[PDB]
Amino acid sequence: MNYQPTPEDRFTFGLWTVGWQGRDPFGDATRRALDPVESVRRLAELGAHGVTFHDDDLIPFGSSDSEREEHVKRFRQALDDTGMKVPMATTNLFTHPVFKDGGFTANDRDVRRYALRKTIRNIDLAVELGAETYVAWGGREGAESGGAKDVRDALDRMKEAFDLLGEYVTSQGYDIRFAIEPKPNEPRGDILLPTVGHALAFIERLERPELYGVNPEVGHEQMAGLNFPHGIAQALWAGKLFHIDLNGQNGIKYDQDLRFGAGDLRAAFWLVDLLESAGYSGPRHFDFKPPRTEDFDGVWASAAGCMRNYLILKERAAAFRADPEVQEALRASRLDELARPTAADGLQALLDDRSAFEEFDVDAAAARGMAFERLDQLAMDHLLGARG
Amino acid sequence: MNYQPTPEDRFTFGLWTVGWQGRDPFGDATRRALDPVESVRRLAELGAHGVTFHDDDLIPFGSSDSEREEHVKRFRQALDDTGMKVPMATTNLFTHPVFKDGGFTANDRDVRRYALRKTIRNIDLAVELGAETYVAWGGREGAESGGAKDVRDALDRMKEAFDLLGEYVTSQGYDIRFAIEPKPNEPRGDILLPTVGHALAFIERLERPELYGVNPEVGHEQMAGLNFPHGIAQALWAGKLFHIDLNGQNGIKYDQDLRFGAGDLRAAFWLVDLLESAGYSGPRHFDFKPPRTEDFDGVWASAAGCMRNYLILKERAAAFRADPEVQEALRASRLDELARPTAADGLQALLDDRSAFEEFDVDAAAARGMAFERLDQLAMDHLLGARG
Amino acid sequence: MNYQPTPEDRFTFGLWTVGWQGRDPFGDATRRALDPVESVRRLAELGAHGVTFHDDDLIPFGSSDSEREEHVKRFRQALDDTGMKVPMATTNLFTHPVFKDGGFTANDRDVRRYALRKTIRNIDLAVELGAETYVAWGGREGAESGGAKDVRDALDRMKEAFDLLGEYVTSQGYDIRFAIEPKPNEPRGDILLPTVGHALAFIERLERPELYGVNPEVGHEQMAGLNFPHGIAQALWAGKLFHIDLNGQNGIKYDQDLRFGAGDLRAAFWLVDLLESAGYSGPRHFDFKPPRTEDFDGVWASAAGCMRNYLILKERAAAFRADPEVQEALRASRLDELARPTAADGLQALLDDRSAFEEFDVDAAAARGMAFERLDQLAMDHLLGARG
Amino acid sequence: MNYQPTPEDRFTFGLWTVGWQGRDPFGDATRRALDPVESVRRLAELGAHGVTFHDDDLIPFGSSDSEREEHVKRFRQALDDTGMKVPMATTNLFTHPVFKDGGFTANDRDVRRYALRKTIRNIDLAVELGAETYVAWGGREGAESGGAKDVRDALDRMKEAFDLLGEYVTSQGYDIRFAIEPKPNEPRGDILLPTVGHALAFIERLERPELYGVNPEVGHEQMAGLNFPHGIAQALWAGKLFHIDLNGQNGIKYDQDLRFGAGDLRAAFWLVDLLESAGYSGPRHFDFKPPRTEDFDGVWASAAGCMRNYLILKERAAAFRADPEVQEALRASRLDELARPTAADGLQALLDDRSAFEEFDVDAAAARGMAFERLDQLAMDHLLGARG
Ligand SMILES: OC[C@@H](O)[C@@H](O)[C@H](O)[C@@H](O)CO
Ligand SMILES: OC[C@@H](O)[C@@H](O)[C@H](O)[C@@H](O)CO
Ligand SMILES: OC[C@@H](O)[C@@H](O)[C@H](O)[C@@H](O)CO
Ligand SMILES: OC[C@@H](O)[C@@H](O)[C@H](O)[C@@H](O)CO
Ligand code: NI
Ligand code: NI
Ligand code: NI
Ligand code: NI
Ligand code: NI
Ligand code: NI
Ligand code: NI
Ligand code: NI
Ligand code: NI
Ligand code: NI
Ligand code: NI
Ligand code: NI
Repeated sequence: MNYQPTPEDRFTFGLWTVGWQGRDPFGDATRRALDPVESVRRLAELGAHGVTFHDDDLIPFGSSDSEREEHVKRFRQALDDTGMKVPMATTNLFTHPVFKDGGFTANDRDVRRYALRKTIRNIDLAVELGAETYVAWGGREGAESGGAKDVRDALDRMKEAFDLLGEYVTSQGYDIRFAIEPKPNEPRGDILLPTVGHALAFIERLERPELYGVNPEVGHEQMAGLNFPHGIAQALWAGKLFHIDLNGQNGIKYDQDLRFGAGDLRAAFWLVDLLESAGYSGPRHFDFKPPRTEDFDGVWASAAGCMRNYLILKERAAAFRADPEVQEALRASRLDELARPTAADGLQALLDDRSAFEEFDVDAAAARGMAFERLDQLAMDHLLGARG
Repeated sequence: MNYQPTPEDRFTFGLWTVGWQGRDPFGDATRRALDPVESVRRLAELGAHGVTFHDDDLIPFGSSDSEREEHVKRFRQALDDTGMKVPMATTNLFTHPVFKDGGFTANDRDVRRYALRKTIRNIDLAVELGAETYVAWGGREGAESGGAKDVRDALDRMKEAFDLLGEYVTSQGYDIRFAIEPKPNEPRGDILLPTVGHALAFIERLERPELYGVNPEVGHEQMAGLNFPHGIAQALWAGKLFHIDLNGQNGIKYDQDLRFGAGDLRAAFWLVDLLESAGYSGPRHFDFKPPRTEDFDGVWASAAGCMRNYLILKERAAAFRADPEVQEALRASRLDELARPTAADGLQALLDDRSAFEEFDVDAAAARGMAFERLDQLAMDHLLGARG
Repeated sequence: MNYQPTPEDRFTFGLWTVGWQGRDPFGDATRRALDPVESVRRLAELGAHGVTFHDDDLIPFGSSDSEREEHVKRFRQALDDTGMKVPMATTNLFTHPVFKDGGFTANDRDVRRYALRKTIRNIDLAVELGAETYVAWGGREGAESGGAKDVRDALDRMKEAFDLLGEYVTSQGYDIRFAIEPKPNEPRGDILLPTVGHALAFIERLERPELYGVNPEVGHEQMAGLNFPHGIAQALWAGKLFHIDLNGQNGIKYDQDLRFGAGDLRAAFWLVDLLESAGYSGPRHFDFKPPRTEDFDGVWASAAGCMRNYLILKERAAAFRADPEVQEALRASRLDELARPTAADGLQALLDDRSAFEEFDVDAAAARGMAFERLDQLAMDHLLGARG
Repeated sequence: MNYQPTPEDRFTFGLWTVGWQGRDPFGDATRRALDPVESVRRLAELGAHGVTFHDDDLIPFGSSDSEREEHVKRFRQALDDTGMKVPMATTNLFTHPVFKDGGFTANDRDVRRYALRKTIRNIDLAVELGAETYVAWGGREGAESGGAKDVRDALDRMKEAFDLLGEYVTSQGYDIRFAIEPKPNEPRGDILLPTVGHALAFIERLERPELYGVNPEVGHEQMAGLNFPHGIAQALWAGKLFHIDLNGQNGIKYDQDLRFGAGDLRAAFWLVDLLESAGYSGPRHFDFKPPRTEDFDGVWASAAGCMRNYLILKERAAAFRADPEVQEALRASRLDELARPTAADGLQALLDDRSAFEEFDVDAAAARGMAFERLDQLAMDHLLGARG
């Protein structure tokens, strides 16, 4: 009846999303560049809550300290005129040829130091604009060949970089946290910290782990054929879901960055169900690319579609959970038992419990059906709005 | 000239590998069952160091405490007669219908308790036989549909199970460590802790993390299209590579379990180079399946091939690293710089270093070629034994 | 409001689908065997139109000519009592160990001859029961290693087999056509004629091409990451879609055989839209497996779900095409122009047409947006029943 | 001992390969543009036989008929000075924004006509330069969404385009054949005629099928997880392998275009074995991209590596086939029987042959091992130069 977004929904977009000119590895741009100020105004009209940026999206690379000031001021004025917020910022450590072998893990030491300085500079700006999260996507960290990169040394350099950024943030007294964005490949043959799991594990080896979280992207985990909602559940379980990138992907292939809802629709439904059920309160950020076949009217239609699909799925997931028939099916499938401790009675009690082994009727238990197909069809009926 | 394995190479095989009867989802067995005693004798003849087992491989499910004693005694006699060792053992929590929805994370609480008791029983046996590592492969932990499993609750149950096993081991004063074996899918649609990264991250949330490591399998990470050597490098970096399963896999599809060397040959080369360079001293365990097209002579030929390929790759990786031309190429590609700290001088020094940003010549640095293709061709020449 | 199937919908199921006992490569069966007579009765109750079978599903392998007669008679009586039809039949050339290296392309000549005799025998039975289509799924035709199979010779043997079957059918004056079912892998490492394209190309080299078509399966093309609806469109374009296997698959991994609607939901929508738009009049056959987690109530629920999902998607696809707003969007995206000939005026006229090259305004044409995102969102809104 | 290529080896390179500037979807170019004349000279020095080009690689888009003449003349002079040949040419129907929705299958009719005129113009030039094959890679033919393209209409337009090109070639009396290059995806979400199979099937529906063949690329079939050598075997079987694109790819992900030999090494070995065994006499064309990490010395090293790897594999494949031990193993695995007709005796004789069914000992046949693992290890030993 009404799927109109309002800033309360916390939907955000990166400047580079709706601003993508359409240049791909086999073709030239199909759209002219958008001035960040226009993007803010257009996104505000659509019901967006805010925007995000890479340093290089806002301030052209090589800009003087004076041109830099002018670009920030214009942007700040657009934010003030629209009420749009800037909850997240990041660094571009992948476009310029100097980062061809990476930023934080480039083999060249001078490049690694430059990467850190470029990042620190943008952290100051991020804080100025009010960002609460600083994302790091090591797109160029990795290799196409085995001897080019000693991964153990690379991880030492990656840890060193993140520890220094942590030391900087704490010495300046900033209220900002970091979020690592994993991706398995593209543009490098293999990228370091390829999935949410690898990123979470790496974080536990940092000096101040409390300052780091993860920024998973639906399409990235799907490029490894992984179950996105499951990955998000593990991140939440560890208390590390600081931010999230929403989009669509059609299986294992190049990173498509389709609008949210496109790609794996059922996974989108399960993702929304999880985010809403867990009470995730961070931004619902869309990192997508309106296909190069579109003109500007098509880009705004695509962006609007991102928000619309999230809202439709939110309604359907809510109806699913509130349905008494579904609550009954969840009990029939023993989801209630899954939430109860296996042995709150303790180890010794379990060892002495003859009902757990000596007298356990394995055949009777094995004959119990899980009733998962009925439950899944109810989920399907809810998603399609076909409940009879 | 000589690629003959000896027990010093630490090559091991699971009883279920060479003993696989050939039953697959579309066909009946093509080979008769092997008596574990024959397998030990045959493997000892081939130069193997030891064997591994699931409880159910050694003692048929449902066996009485007396039949259990006889099976262990026969096995023990074969080990004594051959000098074969048993460095690792594991539990079968996947074959019996009772584990259709998992063991440690089954929705049914009584099944979870049974899973733990079955495991504890085999841990005692493992220690008796001298195993240093106890592997856990949660093959049935997961789902085919989204509502069937609440992943956060499932992870709570998985943690609970592993913590209890840790409490047991420490209360008995055993000298045994655990290793979690990840797998992304099959037999479940999606399996919990799908990759080495997810497993490493989970371990950091256990009560006694020092007791747990990972047991990665080449084919499993490859089923997610991940770079196995990179994953192993991260495990070593974290000091968690307790054991390893070697085999072959041809890309993203069902788990093939080809003999080691088959599948991705170059990845096999890089894996061996890494294991030997890092000084991994654990067993080189083969978890493979001789294809159902083979008779018994073909199974022993396949097992022998596993060891032969490891030894050939070991020689080639050693020649590669010792080659002065390669050492020169490694420096040309700046691998030496990758190993040097980015900023041992500290944060403040980096911030004040004008050569790192203000006066950094980005164009000059960007113009430096990495020389990675030459290095990779030298690696190729070494692998193929074609160095001119 | 009403998604109840009736025999008019032409929904069919293989005996081996609802009859799958749940045995997978890592576990024993979780359900007892179903008597084909019970399956027919249960499927008739659900609204099914008919069933299909492999010879070995109906007559246990090794059965005497007398036991064979009894099995057929019982089955025939169930068909008569329910009004169920048998539109398709096939041969099991994959379960028995003798077919470990294939049937029609086994390296052993005696096995190939046996494969043909086994097939011919079942063709006679198929005709007797009224089947119009005879499917061939060469599940064991292929290899795990490169030297094991010379593919050119294998294709010669595959052609030889199919030509002989064609000669048999025509000499007996039967009214039956063949349909080749492609699959890229599993149970073999690589299967011959891996996709719909390969199968269509092979057919054009047979002696009587008019007798052969294809029987694509949604999950099989998806195991190669291919777009199923596109593949079906090519089959229809060539006039070769004789039959179709419907199910669900979650990307590139083992063949899941989920119920139809599960897996890639959007692809299911586009498939139904295409089948209904093209006027496909053959059976809507479900080749799926109710997950081993289910008891018998779960299998019937899963089968019912197959039909329900098809009917829901059919309604949504129909609403999409009938929507004036959609018809308007289709014109805005120039689908009408795609259907008009590029050069009905002829080659010479095109060469002399200056508006086609010399005076063609490429920049103006390039600036036209395709309006594909708006069209796709309308499709999404229709699928979810969210049209405002 | 000597892997130096000479023009007799027929190795060719596209101008766009060694000339790739390194621009990818996330970064700017890392190398300056190469003048085609320099590329010809450098490639001739390396032992190459010839080069190939897209119209737009040789003549900048938008060039006047006079600038066009100058570019061709300079190129012609470089060919004369080096003795380099031009065996293949193709059209660029993917870079310019006008082709954003395709060339031959664009929804806009005026674009389709323009695509044909652009192609015809380059065919004339190709003939002038002596090309025997004209390749067509429909990189933009396809879609990202289901409603954007009616595939049946698209195939009608694709057929119409190719038929017109055939009519043109025959009316001009040219001695040139066409080769369709399939690719499953990238840059479009899904590309029409996604694999070698689909392309072969489509060709059989053209007016003059004898004029069309296929130009498969190793990395493209691998992006669908298909077995390249198997696909090539089917193309040869149909007498349609007119040309071939050689490169390397690491599984299912974006198109990497690694140098030949890199990626799947074993598949490269089996490919060379097949091409040399079948007597393929066309060019060995490399369609690869030297990684953006390299400077110009790295690009020439990468190109040289393509040829070197082919020559090493050629030697190893030859040694494998000539090895008496291997010839013996091939007979043990019954490859000789695979080449013998299944029933040269005819249908009736087969039906009356009791040894084929009634008296066939299935158990005895089933017990015969295929000896495939031994054969494969011999292949492995040969590839690695480790034959004892
Ligand atoms: O694949 C590109 C990646 O998703 C990128 O867009 C990051 O999200 C961004 O650079 C960090 O915010
Ligand atoms: O895919 C099967 C898995 O690899 C299994 O064989 C484990 O390795 C074993 O159960 C634990 O040791
Ligand atoms: O992957 C199994 C395949 O789908 C099989 O079930 C065929 O459809 C059947 O044997 C022919 O009808
Ligand atoms: O993926 C790009 C494709 O391989 C292209 O390079 C073609 O080969 C060429 O355009 C035709 O010759
Ligand atoms: Ni992304
Ligand atoms: Ni992405
Ligand atoms: Ni992102
Ligand atoms: Ni395994
Ligand atoms: Ni495995
Ligand atoms: Ni394993
Ligand atoms: Ni199937
Ligand atoms: Ni299937
Ligand atoms: Ni099927
Ligand atoms: Ni290509
Ligand atoms: Ni390519
Ligand atoms: Ni190509």
